[PDB]
Amino acid sequence: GPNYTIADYIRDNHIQETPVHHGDPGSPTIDLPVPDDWRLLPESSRAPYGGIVYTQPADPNDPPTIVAILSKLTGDIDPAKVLQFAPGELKNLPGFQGSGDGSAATLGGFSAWQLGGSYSKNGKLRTVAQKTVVIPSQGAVFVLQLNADALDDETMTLMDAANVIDEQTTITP
Repeated sequence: GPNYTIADYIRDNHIQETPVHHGDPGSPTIDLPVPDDWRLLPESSRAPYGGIVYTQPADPNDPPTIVAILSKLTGDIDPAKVLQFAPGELKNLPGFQGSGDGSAATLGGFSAWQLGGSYSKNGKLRTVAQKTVVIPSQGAVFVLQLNADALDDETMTLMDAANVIDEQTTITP
């Protein structure tokens, strides 16, 4: 894609990135709320740091989901640059249609960025949203991404939960 992404920033600055899993020593404790009619997702390929899934999907093989990804960055890291380039990933999605590059946000005292829009996948319109939180810690910068994704016709269901996830998720270093 044409837009500069967090992945590009990590590459172009020789920053080491490693995945983080629940219980890793020295990692922050991050708990997502589980709204009514949603259920916890365990850690998996599709949900690296777990997430939540909607239990009454229109398509049981394609339910609304909000997944967490937690990475650990070490090296010469500017946390503000992670947030500056957070919009690139979504803006590079096939057929992405947005309402700007998002806006600044916070979570647990840590700076963040959130944006959303629609995109096309396999001839189906989807709603997507992403909140990125930078979590500077002992000798590293952790990056949390909360990725919401659902079919267009389930936008309201998705974003009602995403608003709760984006606001009530707790971060304890």
